[PDB]
Amino acid sequence: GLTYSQTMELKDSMLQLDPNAKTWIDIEGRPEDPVEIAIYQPNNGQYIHFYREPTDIKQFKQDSKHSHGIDIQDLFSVQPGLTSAVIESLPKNMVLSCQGADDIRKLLDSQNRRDIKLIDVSMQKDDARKFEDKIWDEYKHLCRMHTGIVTQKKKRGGKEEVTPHCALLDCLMFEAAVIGSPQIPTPRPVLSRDLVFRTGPPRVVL
Ligand SMILES: [Ca+2]
Ligand SMILES: [Zn+2]
Repeated sequence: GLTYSQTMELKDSMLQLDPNAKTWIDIEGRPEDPVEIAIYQPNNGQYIHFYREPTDIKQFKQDSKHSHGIDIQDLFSVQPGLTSAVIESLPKNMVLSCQGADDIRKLLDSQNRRDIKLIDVSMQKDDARKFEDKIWDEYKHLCRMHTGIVTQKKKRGGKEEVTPHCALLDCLMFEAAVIGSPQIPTPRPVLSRDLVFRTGPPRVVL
């Protein structure tokens, strides 16, 4: 799990969030086995974003192919235990905005955070992604984990290749849809990379 200095840094980093500010939350993966979480405050730009290795490899392969496009191999070096640690430290009675609340509600309740309230902004699914292309054009550098091809079924038949779903860029584009343009304030990560990923192997000497 997390060490001591680590945990204290995580808690300090999160205090950078304004407990009364508008805050989006989005996850990828099922709520019992999430693989990517983002918590984003558009007014000040601050976001908490991290990953988790799945326990169910089979369901993970389907989500990779039909939702997030993450390669399981790229999750082998994430820091364990962040999901429970972050959820435990969220401010009391915080009000979070989301696009579809049912799975997030289950995740939060599973961690005994029934005090956190959810506002389902309830945009139609295409409207919610109006600014998808613009947000990837501008912010792709903020998450490079979505490497695989993603296809989804259309209701009225057939399938199509779509842009992969990223918890972070989904928050950014949902804010863009609400404000009617991609001109959100500059987003900035609150977590250091060393809290998100295990220390990598030593660099190759080139
Ligand atoms: Ca999403
Ligand atoms: Zn992502």
